[PDB]
Amino acid sequence: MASETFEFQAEITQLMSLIINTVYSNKEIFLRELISNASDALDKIRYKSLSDPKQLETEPDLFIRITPKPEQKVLEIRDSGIGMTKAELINNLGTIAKSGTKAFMEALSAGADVSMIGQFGVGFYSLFLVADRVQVISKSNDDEQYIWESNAGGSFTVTLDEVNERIGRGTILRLFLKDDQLEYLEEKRIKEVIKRHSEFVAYPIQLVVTKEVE
Ligand SMILES: O=C1CCCCC/C=C/CCOC(=O)c2c(O)cc(O)c(Cl)c2C1
Repeated sequence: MASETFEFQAEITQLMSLIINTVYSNKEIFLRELISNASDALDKIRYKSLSDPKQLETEPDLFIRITPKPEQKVLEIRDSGIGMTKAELINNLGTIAKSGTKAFMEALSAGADVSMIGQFGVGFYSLFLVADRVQVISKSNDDEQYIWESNAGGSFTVTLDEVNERIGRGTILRLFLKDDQLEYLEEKRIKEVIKRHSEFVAYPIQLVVTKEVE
Protein backbone atom coordinates (compact mmCIF):
# COMPACT_ATOMS: atom_id res chain seq x y z
CA MET A 1 0.00 0.00 0.00
CA ALA A 2 1.41 3.32 1.13
CA SER A 3 4.99 3.03 2.26
CA GLU A 4 6.22 4.37 5.56
CA THR A 5 9.56 6.22 5.52
CA PHE A 6 12.13 6.02 8.35
CA GLU A 7 15.50 7.63 9.01
CA PHE A 8 18.51 5.42 9.54
CA GLN A 9 20.49 5.83 12.68
CA ALA A 10 23.41 8.14 11.73
CA GLU A 11 26.12 5.50 12.28
CA ILE A 12 24.39 3.08 9.94
CA THR A 13 24.29 5.79 7.24
CA GLN A 14 27.98 6.40 7.88
CA LEU A 15 28.76 2.68 7.47
CA MET A 16 26.69 2.36 4.27
CA SER A 17 28.06 5.37 2.43
CA LEU A 18 31.53 4.05 3.12
CA ILE A 19 30.69 0.55 1.79
CA ILE A 20 28.78 1.57 -1.38
CA ASN A 21 31.69 3.86 -2.39
CA THR A 22 34.72 1.83 -1.27
CA VAL A 23 37.21 0.58 -3.85
CA TYR A 24 38.01 -2.45 -1.64
CA SER A 25 39.01 -5.24 -4.00
CA ASN A 26 37.47 -8.43 -2.59
CA LYS A 27 33.80 -7.51 -3.06
CA GLU A 28 32.72 -11.21 -3.23
CA ILE A 29 32.81 -11.39 0.59
CA PHE A 30 29.20 -10.11 0.55
CA LEU A 31 28.00 -13.59 -0.34
CA ARG A 32 29.54 -15.34 2.66
CA GLU A 33 28.08 -12.69 4.93
CA LEU A 34 24.56 -13.10 3.57
CA ILE A 35 24.79 -16.90 3.57
CA SER A 36 25.94 -16.70 7.20
CA ASN A 37 22.97 -14.51 8.17
CA ALA A 38 20.61 -16.90 6.32
CA SER A 39 22.11 -19.91 8.17
CA ASP A 40 21.73 -18.07 11.49
CA ALA A 41 18.06 -17.24 10.77
CA LEU A 42 17.47 -20.91 9.94
CA ASP A 43 19.13 -21.93 13.24
CA LYS A 44 16.66 -19.70 15.07
CA ILE A 45 13.50 -21.20 13.53
CA ARG A 46 14.93 -24.70 14.04
CA TYR A 47 15.64 -23.98 17.68
CA LYS A 48 12.22 -22.38 18.21
CA SER A 49 10.63 -25.46 16.66
CA LEU A 50 12.10 -27.70 19.41
CA SER A 51 9.36 -26.54 21.76
CA ASP A 52 6.86 -25.29 19.19
CA PRO A 53 7.00 -27.58 16.15
CA LYS A 54 3.92 -25.91 14.60
CA GLN A 55 6.21 -22.96 13.78
CA LEU A 56 7.72 -25.02 10.94
CA GLU A 57 4.41 -25.72 9.20
CA THR A 58 4.39 -22.41 7.28
CA GLU A 59 7.47 -23.69 5.40
CA PRO A 60 8.64 -27.17 6.44
CA ASP A 61 11.80 -27.16 4.34
CA LEU A 62 14.92 -25.44 5.70
CA PHE A 63 17.06 -24.05 2.89
CA ILE A 64 19.14 -21.20 1.47
CA ARG A 65 18.39 -20.39 -2.18
CA ILE A 66 20.27 -18.13 -4.57
CA THR A 67 18.46 -16.88 -7.67
CA PRO A 68 20.07 -14.70 -10.32
CA LYS A 69 17.60 -12.59 -12.32
CA PRO A 70 19.75 -11.33 -15.20
CA GLU A 71 17.22 -9.21 -17.06
CA GLN A 72 16.54 -7.17 -13.90
CA LYS A 73 20.22 -7.18 -12.87
CA VAL A 74 19.07 -8.71 -9.58
CA LEU A 75 20.49 -11.40 -7.30
CA GLU A 76 18.17 -12.88 -4.65
CA ILE A 77 19.36 -14.65 -1.48
CA ARG A 78 16.48 -16.44 0.21
CA ASP A 79 16.19 -18.40 3.39
CA SER A 80 13.34 -20.14 5.10
CA GLY A 81 14.51 -18.92 8.51
CA ILE A 82 12.61 -17.21 11.29
CA GLY A 83 11.79 -14.08 9.29
CA MET A 84 11.08 -10.60 10.55
CA THR A 85 7.92 -8.77 11.43
CA LYS A 86 7.40 -5.16 10.35
CA ALA A 87 8.77 -4.00 13.71
CA GLU A 88 11.74 -6.36 13.47
CA LEU A 89 12.63 -5.06 10.00
CA ILE A 90 12.63 -1.48 11.22
CA ASN A 91 14.57 -2.53 14.34
CA ASN A 92 17.09 -5.00 12.90
CA LEU A 93 17.96 -3.04 9.77
CA GLY A 94 17.69 0.71 10.26
CA THR A 95 16.61 2.66 13.28
CA ILE A 96 18.71 0.97 15.96
CA ALA A 97 20.96 -2.01 15.26
CA LYS A 98 23.94 -0.63 17.26
CA SER A 99 25.61 -3.26 17.54
CA GLY A 100 29.37 -3.04 16.90
CA THR A 101 28.70 -0.74 13.92
CA LYS A 102 30.79 2.14 15.33
CA ALA A 103 33.51 -0.31 16.46
CA PHE A 104 33.68 -1.80 12.96
CA MET A 105 34.22 1.62 11.38
CA GLU A 106 36.89 2.32 13.97
CA ALA A 107 38.53 -1.01 13.09
CA LEU A 108 38.45 0.20 9.43
CA SER A 109 40.09 3.54 10.26
CA ALA A 110 42.89 1.42 11.80
CA GLY A 111 43.22 -1.01 8.83
CA ALA A 112 40.99 -4.05 9.46
CA ASP A 113 39.98 -6.41 6.57
CA VAL A 114 36.51 -5.30 5.38
CA SER A 115 36.05 -9.07 5.58
CA MET A 116 35.95 -8.80 9.41
CA ILE A 117 32.52 -7.19 9.18
CA GLY A 118 30.61 -10.27 10.31
CA GLN A 119 32.62 -10.41 13.51
CA PHE A 120 31.08 -7.04 14.39
CA GLY A 121 27.56 -8.28 13.62
CA VAL A 122 26.96 -5.93 10.71
CA GLY A 123 27.78 -8.14 7.70
CA PHE A 124 24.40 -7.35 6.09
CA TYR A 125 25.69 -3.97 4.96
CA SER A 126 28.47 -5.63 2.92
CA LEU A 127 25.81 -6.09 0.21
CA PHE A 128 26.51 -2.46 -0.78
CA LEU A 129 29.90 -3.60 -2.12
CA VAL A 130 27.97 -5.05 -5.10
CA ALA A 131 24.51 -3.45 -5.03
CA ASP A 132 23.25 0.08 -5.05
CA ARG A 133 19.80 -0.86 -3.76
CA VAL A 134 18.25 -3.65 -1.76
CA GLN A 135 14.79 -4.89 -0.91
CA VAL A 136 14.46 -7.15 2.09
CA ILE A 137 11.22 -9.09 1.78
CA SER A 138 10.34 -10.93 4.94
CA LYS A 139 7.61 -13.11 6.41
CA SER A 140 7.60 -14.03 10.10
CA ASN A 141 4.98 -16.41 11.43
CA ASP A 142 3.99 -13.47 13.67
CA ASP A 143 3.13 -10.91 10.96
CA GLU A 144 2.20 -10.26 7.35
CA GLN A 145 4.81 -10.15 4.54
CA TYR A 146 6.66 -6.79 4.36
CA ILE A 147 9.27 -5.10 2.16
CA TRP A 148 12.12 -3.00 3.57
CA GLU A 149 13.94 -0.96 0.92
CA SER A 150 17.17 1.06 1.02
CA ASN A 151 19.49 2.68 -1.49
CA ALA A 152 22.19 3.34 1.20
CA GLY A 153 21.06 6.98 1.42
CA GLY A 154 19.81 7.93 4.91
CA SER A 155 16.17 6.85 4.74
CA PHE A 156 14.45 3.53 4.13
CA THR A 157 10.87 2.47 3.46
CA VAL A 158 8.73 -0.31 4.81
CA THR A 159 5.65 -1.43 2.84
CA LEU A 160 3.05 -4.19 3.31
CA ASP A 161 3.89 -6.66 0.50
CA GLU A 162 1.18 -6.90 -2.16
CA VAL A 163 3.61 -7.39 -5.04
CA ASN A 164 6.05 -10.29 -4.46
CA GLU A 165 5.66 -14.05 -4.40
CA ARG A 166 4.45 -15.36 -1.06
CA ILE A 167 7.18 -16.66 1.04
CA GLY A 168 5.86 -19.21 3.44
CA ARG A 169 8.31 -18.04 6.06
CA GLY A 170 11.75 -16.43 5.94
CA THR A 171 13.57 -13.64 4.12
CA ILE A 172 14.65 -12.65 0.64
CA LEU A 173 17.49 -10.16 0.11
CA ARG A 174 16.87 -8.78 -3.38
CA LEU A 175 20.10 -7.11 -4.46
CA PHE A 176 20.00 -4.67 -7.36
CA LEU A 177 23.52 -5.17 -8.64
CA LYS A 178 25.81 -2.34 -9.75
CA ASP A 179 26.46 -2.29 -13.51
CA ASP A 180 30.07 -3.30 -12.95
CA GLN A 181 29.17 -6.19 -10.64
CA LEU A 182 27.08 -8.32 -13.01
CA GLU A 183 29.52 -11.23 -12.71
CA TYR A 184 27.45 -12.23 -9.64
CA LEU A 185 24.61 -13.23 -12.00
CA GLU A 186 26.80 -15.97 -13.49
CA GLU A 187 26.36 -19.59 -12.38
CA LYS A 188 30.10 -20.38 -12.60
CA ARG A 189 31.05 -17.29 -10.58
CA ILE A 190 28.40 -17.83 -7.92
CA LYS A 191 29.35 -21.50 -7.52
CA GLU A 192 33.04 -20.70 -7.01
CA VAL A 193 32.33 -18.00 -4.40
CA ILE A 194 29.98 -20.31 -2.44
CA LYS A 195 32.32 -23.28 -2.49
CA ARG A 196 35.35 -21.36 -1.20
CA HIS A 197 34.01 -19.42 1.80
CA SER A 198 30.80 -21.12 2.96
CA GLU A 199 31.96 -24.76 3.46
CA PHE A 200 30.36 -25.66 6.82
CA VAL A 201 26.72 -24.75 6.33
CA ALA A 202 24.15 -27.19 7.80
CA TYR A 203 21.40 -26.36 5.30
CA PRO A 204 21.22 -27.00 1.56
CA ILE A 205 22.39 -24.08 -0.57
CA GLN A 206 20.30 -24.20 -3.70
CA LEU A 207 21.24 -22.35 -6.85
CA VAL A 208 18.48 -21.53 -9.36
CA VAL A 209 19.77 -21.83 -12.91
CA THR A 210 17.76 -20.64 -15.91
CA LYS A 211 18.84 -22.24 -19.22
CA GLU A 212 17.43 -22.40 -22.75
CA VAL A 213 16.37 -25.83 -23.99
CA GLU A 214 18.07 -26.91 -27.26
O1 LIG B 1 18.76 -9.33 11.66
C1 LIG B 1 19.12 -10.00 10.68
C2 LIG B 1 20.36 -10.85 10.71
C3 LIG B 1 21.02 -10.80 12.09
C4 LIG B 1 22.19 -11.76 12.19
C5 LIG B 1 21.77 -13.22 12.02
C6 LIG B 1 20.88 -13.67 13.17
C7 LIG B 1 19.48 -13.95 12.66
C8 LIG B 1 18.45 -13.26 13.13
C9 LIG B 1 17.05 -13.55 12.64
C10 LIG B 1 16.40 -12.41 11.85
O2 LIG B 1 17.25 -12.10 10.72
C11 LIG B 1 16.77 -12.47 9.44
O3 LIG B 1 15.72 -13.06 9.29
C12 LIG B 1 17.76 -12.14 8.36
C13 LIG B 1 17.98 -13.10 7.35
O4 LIG B 1 17.24 -14.27 7.32
C14 LIG B 1 18.91 -12.89 6.34
C15 LIG B 1 19.62 -11.69 6.37
O5 LIG B 1 20.59 -11.45 5.42
C16 LIG B 1 19.38 -10.78 7.36
CL1 LIG B 1 20.27 -9.25 7.27
C17 LIG B 1 18.47 -10.95 8.39
C18 LIG B 1 18.28 -9.86 9.45
